[PDB]
Amino acid sequence: IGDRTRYFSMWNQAVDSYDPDVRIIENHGTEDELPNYCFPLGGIGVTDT
Amino acid sequence: APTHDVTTDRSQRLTLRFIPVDREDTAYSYKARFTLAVGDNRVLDMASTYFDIRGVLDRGPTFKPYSGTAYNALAPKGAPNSCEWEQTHVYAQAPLSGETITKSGLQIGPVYADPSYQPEPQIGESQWNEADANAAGGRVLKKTTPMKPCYGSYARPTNPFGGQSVLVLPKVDLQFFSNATKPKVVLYSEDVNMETPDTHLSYKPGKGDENSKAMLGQQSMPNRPNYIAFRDNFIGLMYYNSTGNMGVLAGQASQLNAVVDLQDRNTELSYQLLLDSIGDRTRYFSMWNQAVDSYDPDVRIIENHGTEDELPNYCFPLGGIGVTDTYQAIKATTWTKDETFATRNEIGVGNNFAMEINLNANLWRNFLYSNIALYLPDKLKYNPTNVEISDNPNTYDYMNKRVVAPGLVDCYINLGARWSLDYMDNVNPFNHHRNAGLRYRSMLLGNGRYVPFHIQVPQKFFAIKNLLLLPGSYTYEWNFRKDVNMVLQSSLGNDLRVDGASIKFDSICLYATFFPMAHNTASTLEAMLRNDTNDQSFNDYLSAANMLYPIPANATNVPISIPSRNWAAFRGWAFTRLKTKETPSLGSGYDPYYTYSGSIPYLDGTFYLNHTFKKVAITFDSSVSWPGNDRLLTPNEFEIKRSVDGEGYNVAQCNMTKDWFLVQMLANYNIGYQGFYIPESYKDRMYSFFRNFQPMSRQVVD
Amino acid sequence: DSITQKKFLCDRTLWRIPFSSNFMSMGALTDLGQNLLYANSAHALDMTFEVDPMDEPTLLYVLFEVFDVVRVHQPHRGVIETVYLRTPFSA
Amino acid sequence: FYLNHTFKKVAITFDSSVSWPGNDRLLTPNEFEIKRSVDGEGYNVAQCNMTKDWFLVQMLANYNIGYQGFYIPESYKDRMYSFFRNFQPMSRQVVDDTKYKEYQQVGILHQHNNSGFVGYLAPTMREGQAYPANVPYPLIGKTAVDSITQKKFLCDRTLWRIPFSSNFMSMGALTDLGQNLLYANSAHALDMT
Amino acid sequence: IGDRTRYFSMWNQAVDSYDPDVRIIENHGTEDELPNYCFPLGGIGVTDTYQAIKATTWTKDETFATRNEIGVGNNFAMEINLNANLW
Amino acid sequence: INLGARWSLDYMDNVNPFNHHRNAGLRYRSMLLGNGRYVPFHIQVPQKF
Amino acid sequence: TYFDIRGVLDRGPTFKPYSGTAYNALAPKGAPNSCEWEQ
Repeated sequence: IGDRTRYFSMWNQAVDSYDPDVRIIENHGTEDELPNYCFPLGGIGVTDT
Repeated sequence: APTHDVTTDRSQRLTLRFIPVDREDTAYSYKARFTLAVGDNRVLDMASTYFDIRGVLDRGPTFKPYSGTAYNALAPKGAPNSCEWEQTHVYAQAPLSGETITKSGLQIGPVYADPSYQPEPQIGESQWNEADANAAGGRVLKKTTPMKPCYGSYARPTNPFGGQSVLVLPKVDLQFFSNATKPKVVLYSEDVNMETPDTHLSYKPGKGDENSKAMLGQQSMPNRPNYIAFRDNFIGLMYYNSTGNMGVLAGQASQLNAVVDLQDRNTELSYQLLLDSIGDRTRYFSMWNQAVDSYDPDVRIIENHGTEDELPNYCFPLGGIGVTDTYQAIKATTWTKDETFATRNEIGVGNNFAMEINLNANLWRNFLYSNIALYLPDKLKYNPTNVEISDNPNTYDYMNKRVVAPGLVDCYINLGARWSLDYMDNVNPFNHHRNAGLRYRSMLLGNGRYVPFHIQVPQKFFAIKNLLLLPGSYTYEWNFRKDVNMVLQSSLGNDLRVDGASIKFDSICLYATFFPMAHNTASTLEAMLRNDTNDQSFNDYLSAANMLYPIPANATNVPISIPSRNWAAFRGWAFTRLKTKETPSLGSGYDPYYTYSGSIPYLDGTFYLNHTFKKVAITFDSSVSWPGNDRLLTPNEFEIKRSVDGEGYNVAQCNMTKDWFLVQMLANYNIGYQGFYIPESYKDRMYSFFRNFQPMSRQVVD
Repeated sequence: DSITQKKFLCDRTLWRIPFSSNFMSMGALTDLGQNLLYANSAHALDMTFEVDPMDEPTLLYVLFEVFDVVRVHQPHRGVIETVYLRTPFSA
Repeated sequence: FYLNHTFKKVAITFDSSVSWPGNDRLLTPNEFEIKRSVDGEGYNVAQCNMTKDWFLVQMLANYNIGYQGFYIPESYKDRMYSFFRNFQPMSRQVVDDTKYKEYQQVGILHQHNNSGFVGYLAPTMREGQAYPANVPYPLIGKTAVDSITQKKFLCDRTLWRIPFSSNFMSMGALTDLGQNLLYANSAHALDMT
Repeated sequence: IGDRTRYFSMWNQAVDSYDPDVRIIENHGTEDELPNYCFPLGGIGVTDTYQAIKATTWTKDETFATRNEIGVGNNFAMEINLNANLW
Repeated sequence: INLGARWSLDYMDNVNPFNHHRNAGLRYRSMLLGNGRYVPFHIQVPQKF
Repeated sequence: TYFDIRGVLDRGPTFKPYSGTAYNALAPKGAPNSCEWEQ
């Protein structure tokens, strides 16, 4: 008689559910085409006089 | 529930299975013939029949159901594996700390390392603060094994312990090193069956694949994803609207074929639109491979609101400090060394050692490159250096190796605007790895190139798809395609005939389910239905004569002439534009010049060139302008969009005209003469005007 | 100094021009489709489309909306007779 | 509920002899076969190991869909604990370890991928050295290994249903078979397997 | 009389709203169970020069270069908590 | 902050939540004009009385 | 019916339709450019 996706605190009405992407893994990999780096706070690092 | 005249109490199967009476597999088509028997006191709703097919499919080597690599994905893209080369030089790592080293190798614990699998590359020291090892060990690749970047590197194991050495059998030779010239390091060198199945080089020092010091800097890059699967609603599998390959439905007694088709009709598109009119096409149903082609809206139209990088992000030393120095404790004006403390104490002064990275800017940039940059028109790309690349641009190798500059679609692109790149408006948005329908349909088959399949295919022809067939025997025959570019779909759209895809149909049956209707009731229904007065009748949903007119490159004016004819009952016109490369020639059983496998708008409804129309003029008897009567603001023709030269007559904050907006709202929802408002969502379906109308604006330097 | 550009996108739909005196849907068999002017005599039709140029061959896909019907008759066991009618633009 | 995929079949008998529903209704008349092993792909549907019989029965029992085509039921009738909403067919390929000659069975202890960059057998500090990965076997590309296909389905939070209706359809709370004199004027024993 | 979640440019019809996760914070933490690291572009970092030697009495191996870069122990690494930072 | 709780900061309850960069309507309406400060505009305004 | 209006708008210098910067966003926030100075 209703939509159980909506919650109502009065009756502690909040249906048990699970993340569908956890129950059934869909592994399409990662979009890691580009390299990612971290750099020296000064922007250069090793320098000489 | 009613207790009489509904169901039969006699023995009767609910589902019947028919074996082909005749099969005829040819060069590019499969022909199956069945004798569809409808017994006495029974009725059959053709909607409950379908062709059950089993066969084998090889998606080919260009099939890649994922982004990234499955091998050492975490390795820096330019980092090499421990290797050697002639100039014999070495560049390696010895992560396993040992007790001592003798001619017998590294002393693991008097047990030495078994050279076939020990030391194991994935085992090193357990803490960040380890004491320099007096003796270490590790593996290394012989100069006879081609150098490849760790990232993407793979070598099948040759022994149950993970060893990858090439069998002869395991040939592992020990090499000792030092700075008493006692050995301090030992490397178990070996050759391995080196592979890089899902990656290609993004940078190669020079020509020729000879191992060298320079080759240590090669950079690897993951290959482009390429989902390959059957089409939405099994489009293409069955011949429709093709005279030389017409289907057959005839009474074994009437002989006449009840199926009469025309190359002029479009049964696949008709089904696509029928389906969306009676249901919610966002839901998937594996049985019919029902998973509509779609695209990520944030990819089609870029909304660049920047990144929330207000806070700096850093990575730190595993010890938390980094550079430290030794100090001695002292006690008090005169200070003396404190003997209660060690003499050498590590203490770091100032803040710790740190590197900095902008996580959100990187994440955003990676999104732009992978989803838009790589999909830019080929004219914006260039050939790689020191890397072979195919001659065929319809090839995966070509599309995978052509390099694109990230700067073309960098994170500062049209900042603050909701705008689709002009270069992308005319690019089929459904041939993309983020097309959910195609991805689902691809994963429905599996994650491998070799797939034995079993599918159920529906009958889409309007004349018989909902027909209630009465008792009698009929010949039911239909033709199926074998052309991979038609039966299969790839997100990249490469030529699957050239790129090794193939399919074979092993068996095909026909299933039919009969409501177990009470026999006295079935008999009565039959008698009534055999009356011409109670003849059944249907209409094709799309209900239209389909015509394709060529538009040569760079042409702008397209006139069409329809010879004098009768127009009684004419309902109207509907239209779009298609790419010739994405429109097979159905005027034959096989199109030799068809070298594309992406979505086929003509058949599936993935239209995307509607913005390229400027205007349309309609005339009857070369004089009478329709609709005329001074109805429109520009009475002699339908103006779809006007250039900045005529902003006045435009609407909704875009270049579309008031006339056109009005006509489309009326035509689709009867909205217009009493105000403009968003139509009820039940009437504003997936292929409707409003739902898809996307006005945009942006500013550029004058 | 800047310049403004406006455009729109409208994927997966078909441009429509109904043969209705007021462009509204008031029935499958349109009012103009019933006009004696288009019944008692034939006419020629000319259409001219102006489109943005594309540096590659393309196709203008025009859908002439009509009635594509069939009436099925099953007078005796094992017999199916069909009458097809498509108008205008009859087979 | 989350164990509905673990059922293979169900046989129903009245008075230790009369098989229900019998009458040669199902493709495998003597029992309700929920799923069949690769040995009987023929009678399976929707690209998974579920049988045509079972799919038909559940569609009829839940939505009266089946005798005039298969299609997605109206969402108002396909609720949270309904069959279709929860039906999840799946497939995957794995190396054929009896047809692929080069096959080697390597346990987790000796598997290495991202060695030198990840912890060993645990979520701890990285260790080891960079090296060609030895897993997983590639199922794509030119060197794709021989593979075997596995099909299955998941169907959580629902209940398998077998309505006591002559045609499995819902034609009223008080079913037609529930009103049959055969089940009214005399008692019967029931056996289920 | 309508669904105000849909936009219509003609009347600038796009209701003012806010991210519910901003108005009411739901802090369930971060899934940072695994450590995240960044590594040297070469994959090793600090290495030292070594000479090859051949066998109780070891002599320098002339078939190998005199200076060979080999790193002992695990590679050089920095650590970062990606999910805590993102949050 | 308030780990494990679903709670709005007390300091924020009386702060207009719609004056924010994550207000979708305002962001859309802003991008409808463009991404620049200088904008020639053309609009249609309805009668509400 | 409706009023069709055309005009010009200057959102001003405080208008910023985005988060972050459009310039060298990837540079450490404290890293300088190659520069020189007197001392």
